[PDB]
Amino acid sequence: ALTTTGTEQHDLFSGTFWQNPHPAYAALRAEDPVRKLALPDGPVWLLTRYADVREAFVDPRLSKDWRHTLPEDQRADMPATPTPMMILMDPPDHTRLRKLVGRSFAVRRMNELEPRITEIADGLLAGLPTDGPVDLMREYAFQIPVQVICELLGVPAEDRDDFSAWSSVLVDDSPADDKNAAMGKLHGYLSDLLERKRTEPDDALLSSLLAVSDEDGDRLSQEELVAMAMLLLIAGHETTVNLIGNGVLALLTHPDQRKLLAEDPSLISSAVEEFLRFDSPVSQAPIRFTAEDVTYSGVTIPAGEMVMLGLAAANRDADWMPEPDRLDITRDASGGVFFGHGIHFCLGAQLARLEGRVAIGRLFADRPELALAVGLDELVYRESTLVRGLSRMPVTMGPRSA
Ligand code: HEM
Ligand SMILES: C=C1CC[C@H](O)C/C1=C/C=C1\CCC[C@]2(C)[C@@H]([C@H](C)CCCC(C)C)CC[C@@H]12
Repeated sequence: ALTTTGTEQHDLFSGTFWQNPHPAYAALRAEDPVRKLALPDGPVWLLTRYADVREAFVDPRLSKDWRHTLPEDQRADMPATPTPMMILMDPPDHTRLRKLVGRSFAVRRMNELEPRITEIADGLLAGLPTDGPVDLMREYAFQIPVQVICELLGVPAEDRDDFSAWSSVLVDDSPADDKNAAMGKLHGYLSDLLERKRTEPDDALLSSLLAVSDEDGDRLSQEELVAMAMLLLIAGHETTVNLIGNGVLALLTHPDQRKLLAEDPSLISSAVEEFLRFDSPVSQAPIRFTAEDVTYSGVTIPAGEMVMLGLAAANRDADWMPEPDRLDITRDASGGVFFGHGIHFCLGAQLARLEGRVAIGRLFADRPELALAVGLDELVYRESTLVRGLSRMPVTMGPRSA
């Protein structure tokens, strides 16, 4: 034929990356799939190809134990975790903690929460202004997961605002000092709340887990109790919020797919799968450590290195998804790493899908003329190597439905 070559170098975790990371991710899969990142907190490797990410998630040589950084002999002297969360642990501890809490997020248990969710969603849709510009993140995307997780756990939703500040400090790329403060406040708050729970119990998870703790220290230590609370609280809001944000923006930017869902509202399940694929809310999985030398797409990652798996990146891999940049809500897809894979698979996957489906299906039913109240390039993203997430979303809700 006849051709010319275009080069284009994209910012990785600075500048434009926060605005739109996908072109950066797309260059990575094709030319640099296993990439050492000189972050100012030392090297952290990034895997961007689907196959590779998938295999890594079940590769037993890839531990959640930070002591793999330190030489063999120093592993005894040090704690297994910064905080005894199951997401930061390998089996057998992980197994024990996940088994405790498993039943409480069972598929069908979450399914019967759906009417409650739908109520909460409608409650805000009944209460939002018809003409003004509203922030959809803080007034809608935030609320639904926060409120739901709080009612589930037994947290006074009076404190929504309080802990969510500390929560977004831990999730965003904050100074190491800033995060310590937040964890201390979270830990401190949750310790106090659990104490107040010894005096007066409810039906919710914390009450239940508290009893298991007190009655069988080997099943759940006090520290594991608090840390388990920190995790469900945090994974409570800071993930679904961005499924709802990203999922909404996707429809606003793709009038054709918006159209499809308006004519067949039952496409909502299929759509939520596509949103999670198309703009994955958890962009990179939390850090994994090499327990020993590994090799992916022909690149060795030494023993004792940190490793992020590129979730947002991998779900746009052509090798897995035909035409991966097309937003197609009609897809009947399987696999997809947005929720993880293997023994650490998202505990709230079903809950999250329900929140997504209701939050978005209801919003687009109740408000046909919903529109961005700003330019696409005016929207601001949180700087986080863990969530792809909007800070705010100015929109006009427009009139309601007849
Ligand atoms: C759309 C929103 C959500 C996304 C994108 C998401 C993503 C994930 C991913 C990718 C993992 C595995 C991390 C890894 O292997 O490194 C995960 C684990 C987990 N998630 Fe979800 N999640 C979402 C909603 C939730 C909700 C609503 C809960 C409710 C409690 C939740 C609780 C958990 C817990 C406890 C773990 C650790 C599981 C374990 O290690 O056994 N997440 N989340
Ligand atoms: C991990 C390491 C590895 C060890 C580093 O020294 C510090 C570090 C921070 C990460 C954290 C700490 C707090 C809890 C966090 C923020 C997790 C968070 C509570 C989970 C929410 C996302 C998940 C649901 C996918 C994800 C990353 C976790």
